[PDB]
Amino acid sequence: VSKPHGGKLVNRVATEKTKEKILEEQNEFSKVQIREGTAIDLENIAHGVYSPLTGFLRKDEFQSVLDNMRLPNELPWSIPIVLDVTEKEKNFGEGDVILLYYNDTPIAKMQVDEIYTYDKKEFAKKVFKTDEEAHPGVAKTYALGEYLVGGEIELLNEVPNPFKSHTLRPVETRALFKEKGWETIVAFQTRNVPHLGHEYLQKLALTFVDGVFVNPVIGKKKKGDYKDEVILKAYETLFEHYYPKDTDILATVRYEMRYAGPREAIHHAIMRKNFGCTHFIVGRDHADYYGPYEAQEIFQNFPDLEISPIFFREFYYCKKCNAIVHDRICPHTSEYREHFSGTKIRNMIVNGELPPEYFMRKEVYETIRSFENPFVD
Amino acid sequence: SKPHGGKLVNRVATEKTKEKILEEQNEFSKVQIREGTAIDLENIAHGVYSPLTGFLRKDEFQSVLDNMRLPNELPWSIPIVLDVTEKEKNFGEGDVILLYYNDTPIAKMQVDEIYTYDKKEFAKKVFKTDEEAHPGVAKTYALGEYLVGGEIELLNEVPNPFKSHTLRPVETRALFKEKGWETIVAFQTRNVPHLGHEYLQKLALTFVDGVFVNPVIGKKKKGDYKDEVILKAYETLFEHYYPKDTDILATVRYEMRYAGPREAIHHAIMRKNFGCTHFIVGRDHDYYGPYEAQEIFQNFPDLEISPIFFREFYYCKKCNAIVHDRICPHTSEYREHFSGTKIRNMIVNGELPPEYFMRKEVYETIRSFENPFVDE
Ligand SMILES: [Ca+2]
Ligand SMILES: [Ca+2]
Ligand SMILES: [Ca+2]
Ligand SMILES: [Zn+2]
Ligand SMILES: [Zn+2]
Repeated sequence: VSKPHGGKLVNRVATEKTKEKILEEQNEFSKVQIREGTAIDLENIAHGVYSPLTGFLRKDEFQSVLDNMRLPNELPWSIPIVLDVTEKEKNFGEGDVILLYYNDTPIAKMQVDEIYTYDKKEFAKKVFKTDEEAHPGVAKTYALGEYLVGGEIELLNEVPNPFKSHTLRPVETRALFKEKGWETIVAFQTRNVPHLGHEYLQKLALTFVDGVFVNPVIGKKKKGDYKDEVILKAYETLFEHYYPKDTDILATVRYEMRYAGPREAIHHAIMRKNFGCTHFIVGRDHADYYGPYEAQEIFQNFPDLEISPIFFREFYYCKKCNAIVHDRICPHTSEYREHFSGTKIRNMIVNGELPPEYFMRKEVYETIRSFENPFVD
Repeated sequence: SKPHGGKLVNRVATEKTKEKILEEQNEFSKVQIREGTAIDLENIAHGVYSPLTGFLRKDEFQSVLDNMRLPNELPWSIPIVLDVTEKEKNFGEGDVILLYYNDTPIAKMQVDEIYTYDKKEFAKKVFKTDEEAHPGVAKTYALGEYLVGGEIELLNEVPNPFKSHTLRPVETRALFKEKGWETIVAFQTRNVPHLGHEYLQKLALTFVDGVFVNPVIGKKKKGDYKDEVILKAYETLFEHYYPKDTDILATVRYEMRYAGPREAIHHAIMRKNFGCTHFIVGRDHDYYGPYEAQEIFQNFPDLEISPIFFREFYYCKKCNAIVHDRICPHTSEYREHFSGTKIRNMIVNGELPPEYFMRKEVYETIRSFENPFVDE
């Protein structure tokens, strides 16, 4: 079985009685405006996706994840979940109860345990292994406010979720896995439609794992990216036409990527552990500044993670062997070899090209096409 | 990587020894042997049957029957014996005799003992049945009433059209070492490669250094591939689809007994002597179960060659790949199971095998032969 990171699955969803009280006096508490990513962090805290966390890191915890990728008690935790405010936005003090607003929506109530300062260069360097402003995460770290705020939270509202019905929470996914008699579950994280390489990895894992938990991540989109609804419906087509039934589950999680590379891959595994997964597929270049095998290399420092990473050797499609192969068993030259790249396959479709069937399933392509505009913007 | 019994046997007579024995064949009694026995003689003499240096005596014959092991407990499952009738027994114990295939002296033999046997016990213990319809049972009954044990010395081989491909254990071992191979997996066959065969061999290559493909030359039936077709088809396959220094091809001559699981052990022993560390055991290796050939290896933990059993696989015409039921949901019409007999029948009937059954270049190589098949 998979135990929740830290021992118990966290739940911070405020009770209807607690929600009514706080919202009856919104204007008496200090209101702090948060970004959407922080609003998503809050729902991940409240539904146990971030177990054991019950709020935003305090100073001791924050410095510990920076220096060691572990909490003070040595439990693995690699991605700082913090709340920042500028001098002018700090309309509260330690010991105060504050309300975090996304736009005009009260997202959560927070008990301010501690207000502290930090070194943005140290923050940037230890998390992303670089302090170059060109790095997106470094830039977002420098834009942070001067003060971080720690303390336990309680969720009052979620950001509107067009895909609520797919957004199963850890308590539901765990009950579902057991519902299906799965003892081992392998997680596959993605932000793209499935191509044949992704199907190969998932079915490879099925030969020593009971089921696959495909977990599309809902986050900020870039122009040219597949619409989440396209990704969802594409996978539903893939399973119906190519997967045995009761061998896969599709559920979505919301999460704003930090692009901290190998340090973020550990965070990804922790999230999937809490969803109930015992294994986690780690692809190359997970989360320009990080090497392809860096995200696999870091797991050697966490033998106490209690979620088994799965590393796959390099494979490609050969147009002479007519099969997914690897260099050991294929003598064919570069023209015959087709390496899988979701980005290149995505660019074919944007450019009016048909992906060959060794890149994408016929029915998957026709589902993507069934959309007037599959991509954002 | 060590020969069964400890050391590689060699019973090939030196040319000075051979000549002196052939200068006056007059002195020795002549005994006419069947071709299959002549094949057994060259397998003895080139170490394919190590530790055996000749035909088994009584104590060894009975032990193989009862325990599938020699008196010293070394695994040996197939008796290698020489049979003569009362009329053919123009010799006694202690005599030196000459074994002849037609007018060719195949070997010189020192007779240790002449003993009798129970043909029904023989047939039953080896083949698990005494049904005369069983080919091996009938050939056991046609054996002469006397078996003859003793060490042999080979003087000639029956003509071999495939001599150049019939590398002996001492040269295969030197070749495995020359290619830096530490582990070697044997794949025995009597058919052309289809994509299932290639799948298995390349699967093994992911955890062994190289593959030793070993076509077995024996009696043919009407409709069988000619052995030169099989060989040329494999050299076409390797050249077009295998990396260099991952495959070796060599032939061994051997007449099947059809003893099922008991012969699979004997097959693995032969490949051990050739230098292999692993041995692929195909299903149904008539009267025996498909997994029995795999079940028997449990009783031989000391065999020192590792059997390799593979899970069921087939080609799916919707997945467009070799898969297995665990990962494929599609119904029977999309599933193509690999049968060497079905694929061979197609070619005999003038049909083109789909490329998911047989490589394009392999089929073209088979086509290059005007009469690829054996005719009665
Ligand atoms: Ca700042
Ligand atoms: Ca005697
Ligand atoms: Ca008889
Ligand atoms: Zn190839
Ligand atoms: Zn299929």
